[PDB]
Amino acid sequence: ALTKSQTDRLEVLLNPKDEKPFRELESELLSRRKKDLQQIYAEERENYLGKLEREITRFFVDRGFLEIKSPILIPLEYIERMGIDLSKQIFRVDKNFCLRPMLAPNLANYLRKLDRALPDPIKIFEIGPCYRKELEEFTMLNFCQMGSGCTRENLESIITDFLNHLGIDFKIVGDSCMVFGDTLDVMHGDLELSSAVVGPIPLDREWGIDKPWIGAGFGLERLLKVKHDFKNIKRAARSESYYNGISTNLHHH
Amino acid sequence: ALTKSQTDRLEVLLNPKDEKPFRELESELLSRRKKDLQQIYAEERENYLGKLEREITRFFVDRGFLEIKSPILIPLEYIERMGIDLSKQIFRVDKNFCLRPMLAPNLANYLRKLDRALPDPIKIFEIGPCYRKELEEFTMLNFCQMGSGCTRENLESIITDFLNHLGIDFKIVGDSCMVFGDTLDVMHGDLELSSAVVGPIPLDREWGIDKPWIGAGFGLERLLKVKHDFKNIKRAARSESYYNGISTNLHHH
Repeated sequence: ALTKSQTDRLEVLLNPKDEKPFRELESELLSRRKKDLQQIYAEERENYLGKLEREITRFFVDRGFLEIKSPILIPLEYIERMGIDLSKQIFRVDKNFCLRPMLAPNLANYLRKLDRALPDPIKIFEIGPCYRKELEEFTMLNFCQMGSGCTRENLESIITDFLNHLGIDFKIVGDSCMVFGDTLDVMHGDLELSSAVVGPIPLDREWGIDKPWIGAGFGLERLLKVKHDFKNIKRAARSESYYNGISTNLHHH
Repeated sequence: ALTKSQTDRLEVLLNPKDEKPFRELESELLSRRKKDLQQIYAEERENYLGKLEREITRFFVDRGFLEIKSPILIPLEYIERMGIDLSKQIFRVDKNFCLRPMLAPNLANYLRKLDRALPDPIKIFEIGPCYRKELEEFTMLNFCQMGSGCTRENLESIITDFLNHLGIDFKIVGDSCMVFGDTLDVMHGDLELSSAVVGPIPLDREWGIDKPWIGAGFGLERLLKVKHDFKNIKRAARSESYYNGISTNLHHH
């Protein structure tokens, strides 16, 4: 009979592929996880979240999408202009700023600005940290297209080519967003990988957008969770407690 | 005779390699910058800051350093334990957190934890956003080694191989840090690219470190500034105003 604390400790040390006294169970698992880190150190040394970003960056750059790197610390006023009055989830910084809860506002600004320079259609994407209070720190991909070719079919076609590239099975279900309105949810079982939008929407006017557009947002930690069969998404996050899904706390309980 | 506002506007549109009425000067420059973006869109589509991260990641992974991705939002208490009582530069979040002003605390924790698993020497690095109030948002590389081989010579040898790889000329000058104590400053002219430290230091005890160590921190925006000959480092930052050093405001003044 294991205590709750003993069971939690073993669960942290347990890996999806893994298949008696507590101390002996812990020692066995600690041995396996140390060896796992040893092999990563000897043979690959890349972080899953960083590696996935790099693989996704390649996919969209190859497909003709411009790689964007925009501020993570953004004006609070951007949130207001997204119609977010959900406000409790916003991490406030200084007085007039916040940690971005989504990539959409910065990308809206880039779409409007790049429309003065780039031919039709304009295709851009960004990968990076986003924040939502009470995962609080996670990594989003947003891609979007503006101009011609901005149809439901094309949006679904891009999403399909992308998840086929990652080798992730999915389905699409109609849903809504209190920000974007009607959406397409990309589902893996009951886990939402993505929300996608077929523009235009009334919100566009507040951002100087006057062309049709399509876009989709993906959580990278959720993609890792599906790909590596993590039970707990915290295994896929920026962390001091997990590295590539392996516990970094290899002390004894 | 150009007004101050007219001169600022042209400076924003001017590129390092570039070499009469304002409106005609502005039109010429707007034409050149649009063409620049057009070529980037047609031919490479990678963001300089993202591309540099990827090139540096490859360098250190190839050299045997473990790639780390740790939280950007960190406990305020970490700052206190770094001896930072400079406190005005800290962006506070929620009540007990802040945006990390440096990568050192998270990497200290990783060094201590990984020492239970990895053979000697332990070599790790991280690239990512850091924050300092009043650039406020910038990108740092930190690499460090712990165990054997943690000598001044080796640290300087790594720094040299790294900047030779990037093709950046430099010199090293003795300096100090109110956090780390005596340091080695990596200088490009009067521009500090990096501060490096030959451990151990008394601060180590507060982080559970008991082995010799060496480390160095580099600002990626400063590396881009040198590499691309930017006069203004804001051209190298996460921004809505510049993309790969090119102004995104291609409206008319």
